[PDB]
Amino acid sequence: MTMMDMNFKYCHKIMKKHSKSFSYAFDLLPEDQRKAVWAIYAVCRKIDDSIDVYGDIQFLNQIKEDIQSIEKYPYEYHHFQSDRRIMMALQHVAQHKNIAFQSFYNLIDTVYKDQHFTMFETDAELFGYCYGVAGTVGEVLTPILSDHETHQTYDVARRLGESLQLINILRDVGEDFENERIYFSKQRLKQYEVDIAEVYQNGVNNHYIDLWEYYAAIAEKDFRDVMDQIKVFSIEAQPIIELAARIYIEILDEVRQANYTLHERVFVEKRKKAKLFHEINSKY
Ligand SMILES: O[C@]1(c2ccc(-c3ccccc3)cc2)CN2CCC1CC2
Repeated sequence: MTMMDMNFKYCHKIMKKHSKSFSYAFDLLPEDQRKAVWAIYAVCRKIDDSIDVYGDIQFLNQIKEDIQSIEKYPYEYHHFQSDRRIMMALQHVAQHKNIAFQSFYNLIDTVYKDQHFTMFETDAELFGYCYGVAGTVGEVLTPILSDHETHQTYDVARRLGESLQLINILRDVGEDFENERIYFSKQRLKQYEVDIAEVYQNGVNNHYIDLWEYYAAIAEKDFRDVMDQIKVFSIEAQPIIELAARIYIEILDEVRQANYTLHERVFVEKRKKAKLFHEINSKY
């Protein structure tokens, strides 16, 4: 292994550790593309996990400064302040591909603001959060997953990212509540007569299920609109993106099967991921 191979292998480790779903699908990309995905994904994870290193913004600021150095001087040698392996890999990618730097900065800004989290008043605020933490990730991946990007390409990738974040929220209601976070909006909770603390204590009820299903219907519609526009992506990436999206959306059925439990994290087992691969592979 070369030094740079070592950097990418580490990025792969971070991706596979965090998400078996996205690693299962994106590891099927041609080598140069999967490596680029690993690096971008790893940067986004490090940003997501940054505050708890010390308990403050120090590491996040270092990551931002590193990315800024890459943007301004992609062909110069940098003494990176954050995680050198990840930044070396990102810089390698940036030397070869268009990186939407402002999308990283939007992600970083969203993570900083999350320090001062208060519940979202409206769904518009929740969806703004989904953009910041996940639509941004779609935007940064866009040039890796398409041959000739247009506004449409970014729009579809951004929509997919946001759909996936809403699925993540729908899987994690219980664990998020334990961590003093509720992502359903105050308006929708009031409309549906749902109190998450009360449901965590007492179990689901029809009010909670109707609320959960309200958001699930949004994620599902967005998913279908993405599939309908899958041809924005490169021929090689199309079945891979369909696989990633389908593996993730299968989580919704897993929640339903587990009676919407707030007390464990449901999952799509590897064998079911493979079943989805076969169903897609046969279609392509
Ligand atoms: O990191 C996320 C992600 C967001 C977006 C894409 C994407 C993949 C391909 C095309 C467009 C978007 C992948 C992963 C954001 N969030 C929910 C799911 C995972 C984990 C936390």
